[PDB]
Amino acid sequence: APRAWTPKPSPMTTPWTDQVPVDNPLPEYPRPQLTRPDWANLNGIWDFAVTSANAGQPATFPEQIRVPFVAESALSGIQRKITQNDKLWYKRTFTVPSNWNGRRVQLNFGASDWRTTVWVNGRQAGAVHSGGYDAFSYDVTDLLTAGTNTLVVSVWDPTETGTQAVGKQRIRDVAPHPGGGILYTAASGIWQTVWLEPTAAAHVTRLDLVPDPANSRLKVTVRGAGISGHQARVTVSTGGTTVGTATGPVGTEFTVPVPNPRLWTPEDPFLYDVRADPLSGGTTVDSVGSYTGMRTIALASVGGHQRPVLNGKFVFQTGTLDQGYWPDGIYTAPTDAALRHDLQKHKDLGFNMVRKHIKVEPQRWFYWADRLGLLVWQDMPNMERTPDAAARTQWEAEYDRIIDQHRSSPSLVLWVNQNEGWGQYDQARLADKVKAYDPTRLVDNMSGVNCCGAVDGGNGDVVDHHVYVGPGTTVPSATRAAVLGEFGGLGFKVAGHEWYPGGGFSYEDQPDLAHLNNRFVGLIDAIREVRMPRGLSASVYTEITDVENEVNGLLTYDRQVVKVDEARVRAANRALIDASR
Ligand SMILES: OC[C@@H](O)[C@@H]1NC[C@H](O)[C@H]1O
Ligand SMILES: [Mg+2]
Repeated sequence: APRAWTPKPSPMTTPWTDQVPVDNPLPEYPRPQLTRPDWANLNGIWDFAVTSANAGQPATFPEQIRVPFVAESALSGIQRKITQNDKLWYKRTFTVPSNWNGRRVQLNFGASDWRTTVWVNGRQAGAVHSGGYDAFSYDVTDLLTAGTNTLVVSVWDPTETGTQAVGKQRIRDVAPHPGGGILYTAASGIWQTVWLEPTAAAHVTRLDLVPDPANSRLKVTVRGAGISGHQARVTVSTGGTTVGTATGPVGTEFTVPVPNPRLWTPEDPFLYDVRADPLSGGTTVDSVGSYTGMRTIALASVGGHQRPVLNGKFVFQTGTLDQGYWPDGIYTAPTDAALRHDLQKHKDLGFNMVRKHIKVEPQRWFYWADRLGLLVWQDMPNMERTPDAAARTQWEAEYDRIIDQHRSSPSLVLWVNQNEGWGQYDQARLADKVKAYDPTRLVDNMSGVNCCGAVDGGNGDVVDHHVYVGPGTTVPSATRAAVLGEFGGLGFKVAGHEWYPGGGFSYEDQPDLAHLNNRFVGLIDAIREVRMPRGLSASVYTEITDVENEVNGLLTYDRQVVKVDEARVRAANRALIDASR
């Protein structure tokens, strides 16, 4: 028997640290934009081991871990530093619901950092998966028994010693300490829900729902496994009202009417239900639920300046930098309420945008931005240094998968390919590649071309400066809108709510909360009165929460304290948005 699972005191307590279930944490459906009623959540207490990197499966698993929290986190019950010379081993038993008899069974991982190998009942389930930010799945039907099944997963993660996408993760001793700067605790292992679902053999794996409200229609591509010879019926509805339906070919775009569309905006994030049914004749072979928000994003020349236009109209995108870090969970928010809290706070403070910083969150995060009405800018997580040929192939493969996994999100409107030159290469080529791969989103070739040795490819849709404290003097070009991809960074150490007392740093330390509030609102007023009329179209305020010793959140790292006067910040942001309109 392994050492029984043991909770670990968290470095800071969030409102939800003590709210995490033991046996079924993160219970919510993990893929809310492609749904079926039948599923089973495999989160909870697994047996666990740490071996050397090249070890095979251990004969004994001596410990237990709480999936899906990384080994570095307190919530995992392990809370240990994991190096490139280590490998994580997970094992649990599971039963298949008997009502799934006669269906295929898919085993789904939302994410696992970095290189994951999976065995079901001793048999490798499929190819090793490399990449810490993209979901992956195996068809495990043929490997199952009617009895107790065993699932074993190995996960190797070299963090920054590897050539792979890592973002802010660095190999760090886990106990709070000073002097880590803007890089934080690493995240190794399974960090998003693991689950099972039954499917017909021929089944939908992906929906690409592309709003075309100007043409009162939804562009749909139904994709999947074994269905390429079929038609598909796609229906758009709201409540009990059918809005439109069409039958078209699987794997090729076709349109479904959406007459008199109600548009998705941050102010009114209206969502329509969507159902997709691959058909043989009139026989439904599979059926998935989904949704869409009817919105477009593009560039246009407005009042003499290139501007990003939402549904054909310019609105200023006033956002925060959001790094997705948790003191208790590291990469994984302790509960769904915790995950969405950070986005709710954006809304409370009058922001209409979020830049998710060199991290891709789970699908439920995109669902929350979709529902709450925030524009999303998505960074591709960077590599730690210049890639060699294999590293480039791998990074591009990851990015392709991340793009393909988010095509239907209304919130997502912009891709940030690279950040401040980190691991930079092929700046112009990657901008064109991403735009061609997802032309209904904006593309940012490089964030912070004004600084840091970052090379501007010269293309993509935006010229993106990082200016601290800011807001600087970025102006659009004839071809590109001007954005402030980072600014602000105002620090304040809140006693009782410091990850490491006295450890905090920022781009400008404030002596008290009155100073922080005045200085913050002065930045937003500057943008409203001077920079936006001169061509600035978006700004990203660093940052939504403190992270480790970077104490420039609007919120403390534990989410316990809102440092700013919410009514004042909301009023400044709303004034900016209103003025832009
Ligand atoms: O750590 C957050 C922010 O202050 C950092 N500014 C420079 C980098 O682009 C960002 O990571
Ligand atoms: Mg990692």
